[PDB]
Parts: sequence; C-alpha cells; structure tokens
Amino acid sequence: GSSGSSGTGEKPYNCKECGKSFRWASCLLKHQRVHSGEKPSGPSSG
Ligand SMILES: [Zn+2]
Repeated sequence: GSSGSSGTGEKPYNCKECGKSFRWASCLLKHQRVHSGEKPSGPSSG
C-alpha cells in the first residue's frame, strides 16, 4: 500500500503487434520477424 513512489522507467521501443518492449531498435526489428510469417501452431497436430 504505497499509493505513490519513484521508479517510472519504460523502454522507448514498444511493439504494437503483440505489445512487447525493447531497449534498442534492432532488438525490436528482429522480433518483428514473428509478425511476418505465421507459424503452424494449432491444426498442425490433429
Ligand atoms: Zn510483437
């Protein structure tokens, strides 16, 4: 029960596809690869 404290830190880069965060750009640009090609996760295994 603080209701107020110091420690407001958030990364500048933040993905919109899923809603993740990243310190550097490249770090995010690389993750964007997942939002480029869909992966077989579901109907794959009967
Ligand atoms: Zn994402």
